[PDB]
Amino acid sequence: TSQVRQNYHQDSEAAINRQINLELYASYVYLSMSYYFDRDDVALKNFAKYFLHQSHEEREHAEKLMKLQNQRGGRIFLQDIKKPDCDDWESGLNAMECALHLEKNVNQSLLELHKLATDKNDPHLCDFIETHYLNAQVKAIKELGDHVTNLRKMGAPESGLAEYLFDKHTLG
Amino acid sequence: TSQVRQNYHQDSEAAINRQINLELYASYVYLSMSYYFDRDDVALKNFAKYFLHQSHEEREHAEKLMKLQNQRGGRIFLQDIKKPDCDDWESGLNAMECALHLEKNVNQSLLELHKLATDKNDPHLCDFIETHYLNAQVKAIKELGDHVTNLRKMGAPESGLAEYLFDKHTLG
Amino acid sequence: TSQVRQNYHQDSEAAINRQINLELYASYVYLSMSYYFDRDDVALKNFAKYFLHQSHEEREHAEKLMKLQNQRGGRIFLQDIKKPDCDDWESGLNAMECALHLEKNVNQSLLELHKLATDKNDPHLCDFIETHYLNAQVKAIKELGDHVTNLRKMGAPESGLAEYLFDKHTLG
Amino acid sequence: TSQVRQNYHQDSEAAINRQINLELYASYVYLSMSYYFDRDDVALKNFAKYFLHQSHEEREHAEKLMKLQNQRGGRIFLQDIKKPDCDDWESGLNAMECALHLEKNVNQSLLELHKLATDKNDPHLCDFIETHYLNAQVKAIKELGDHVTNLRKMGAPESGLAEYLFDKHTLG
Ligand SMILES: [Mg+2]
Ligand SMILES: [Mg+2]
Ligand SMILES: [Mg+2]
Ligand SMILES: [Mg+2]
Ligand SMILES: [Mg+2]
Ligand SMILES: [Mg+2]
Ligand SMILES: [Mg+2]
Ligand SMILES: [Mg+2]
Ligand SMILES: [Mg+2]
Ligand SMILES: [Mg+2]
Ligand SMILES: [Mg+2]
Ligand SMILES: [Mg+2]
Ligand SMILES: [Mg+2]
Ligand SMILES: [Mg+2]
Ligand SMILES: [Mg+2]
Ligand SMILES: [Mg+2]
Ligand SMILES: [Mg+2]
Ligand SMILES: [Mg+2]
Ligand SMILES: [Mg+2]
Ligand SMILES: [Mg+2]
Ligand SMILES: [Mg+2]
Ligand SMILES: [Mg+2]
Ligand SMILES: [Mg+2]
Ligand SMILES: [Mg+2]
Ligand SMILES: [Mg+2]
Ligand SMILES: [Mg+2]
Ligand SMILES: [Mg+2]
Ligand SMILES: [Mg+2]
Ligand SMILES: [Mg+2]
Repeated sequence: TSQVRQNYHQDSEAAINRQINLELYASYVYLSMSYYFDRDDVALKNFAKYFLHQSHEEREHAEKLMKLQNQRGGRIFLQDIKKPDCDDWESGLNAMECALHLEKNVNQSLLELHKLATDKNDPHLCDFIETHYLNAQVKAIKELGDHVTNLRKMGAPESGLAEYLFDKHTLG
Repeated sequence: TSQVRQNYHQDSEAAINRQINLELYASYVYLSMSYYFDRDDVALKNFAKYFLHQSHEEREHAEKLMKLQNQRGGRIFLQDIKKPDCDDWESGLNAMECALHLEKNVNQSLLELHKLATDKNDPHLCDFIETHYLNAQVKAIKELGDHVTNLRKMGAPESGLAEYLFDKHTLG
Repeated sequence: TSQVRQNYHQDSEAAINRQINLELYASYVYLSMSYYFDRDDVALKNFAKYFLHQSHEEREHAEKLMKLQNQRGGRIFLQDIKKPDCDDWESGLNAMECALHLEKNVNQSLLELHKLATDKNDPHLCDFIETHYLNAQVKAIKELGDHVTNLRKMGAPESGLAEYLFDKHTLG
Repeated sequence: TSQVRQNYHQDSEAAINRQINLELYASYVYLSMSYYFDRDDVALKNFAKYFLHQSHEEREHAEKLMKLQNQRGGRIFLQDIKKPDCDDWESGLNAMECALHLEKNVNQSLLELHKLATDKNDPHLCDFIETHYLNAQVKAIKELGDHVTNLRKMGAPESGLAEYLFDKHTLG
């Protein structure tokens, strides 16, 4: 048993490992989305940049959880990072909707993680989740919601013009 | 025979002269396209600027091949530069599609040139083509492909609005 | 078929997708190694920093291959990123030896990729591999070899002092 | 009763006074450790500096709790600050191990304090503990764990060389 470990339940340790995998998975989804918009037959460079940045952010979220695992004296256990559900993301709007769904899924995982930390009376872990993750998710979800709304109102995905102009004005 | 010449096949020499002509021809095509968009009844100033820059770049590509010819001890032999196939380029989209076709043609000529250089075991010439031309063509072809895609998705050439907005957002 | 595609064999396309997966896998291995040295019972902070940087570099290598795939008009197809072979990397020396083995494996994959590109007479792809990958691998392999040598000569892995001092002088 | 007091249980008030004493006690332990390494027959100047800084930090932690007591309308009640358990700390490693034990003890007191604040439904006090103390303890405990690990691996306390080099490379 680790010399630093204190008030850190084995269940929380495992949950943090699961969250690490989910963060890496989200990174992979955004990476895939990014390069979809880099295709010569899609060619929306700011969608590509937007999702690539989101991908790098998710890798940062994973790293911070790996740091936390070690901080508390838990042991990191990695699993395969699953390929994203889709190869062809269809359109700017569809990618945004998939991103919204991903972020809400990640948020639900974090809320379950927080419930466990609360159940195990781990206020350090509760504070960690709240501080670094919960509002970050709420902000990300609000942003994607805003984006989906604008694309829909502008006439996407039918209007190729709409996705083009959104790429320039919102993501540019 | 030139005091500098070494491992430079007469076939490669002739192929380099042919490539020089093709580069000058591409310069001429882009020059013609440029001023088409400068017409008062077309009036897309950023299309005009975009193609003029492309025209100057092609002249640079020709000059570098003339430099190479002399570097290797070959002798430059120039031919007439043919006028472009078209006087009226129709629309922004059509010009972009013609540019894409030109660049793919130039690329095929360069790949044939590379095949010959390989056949004649001329690694200096192979490296020259690879370094200065091959990725330049791949980048140019990708860019034009991206442009054609956006114009099509935006509704060109029917939508005069589409070509106008593309002129401002992508080429501006 | 892609409007930009030219001289790009389907076999090369698939090989590039396989290489993308391998680059992401290498990123994952280095990420795992990094946090191993961040454990309170290992606690070599410069080993951790060194491998984390290597991990980020591998993600850059993957992204550039995804860019290339689109540049040539191929289509990206992602697969699961396998977890690294090891959870516990044992020691600084052992991690370095595993890194050396990984880089030599990645190098062999790149040489096979180059052989295919040569077989299919794709000089753009040959140049791409040579320019961005081949010397990078040779440099990485030489560096890891140097590191393994120093750690061995210093008395690792038995000498805890040796790994400590190497962490400070070579990786610091 | 204080004009500012609101939702502040008498039990929490007393617990905060106990925590103030513990913070001052920790300050005293680190002060004693510091000057042990300043002895002419120990003479590790960076161990001395490291612990002196830790001592000043603990005094800051005590002051912030005294501030909090007044903020909430509680009344500060001070008790004797007990001398540290040891006069002679034996070695760099032993001092680090004693520091680790102290910080884990202080952490347990803070977790008990948080449990009480939770029991009394005092979210301001919960947030105060989480914000200013809980992660600070986790970080301190991780650091000391790392230090103990390195000293052990380097051969301390038998190796006088090990403590000397650690003093220079880690604490310098
Ligand atoms: Mg998992
Ligand atoms: Mg984000
Ligand atoms: Mg995340
Ligand atoms: Mg599957
Ligand atoms: Mg999806
Ligand atoms: Mg709370
Ligand atoms: Mg909080
Ligand atoms: Mg916050
Ligand atoms: Mg504007
Ligand atoms: Mg000719
Ligand atoms: Mg050009
Ligand atoms: Mg040219
Ligand atoms: Mg004629
Ligand atoms: Mg034409
Ligand atoms: Mg190059
Ligand atoms: Mg507009
Ligand atoms: Mg694969
Ligand atoms: Mg590297
Ligand atoms: Mg690599
Ligand atoms: Mg497996
Ligand atoms: Mg391995
Ligand atoms: Mg090079
Ligand atoms: Mg007391
Ligand atoms: Mg401290
Ligand atoms: Mg304290
Ligand atoms: Mg006493
Ligand atoms: Mg003690
Ligand atoms: Mg905090
Ligand atoms: Mg030194």
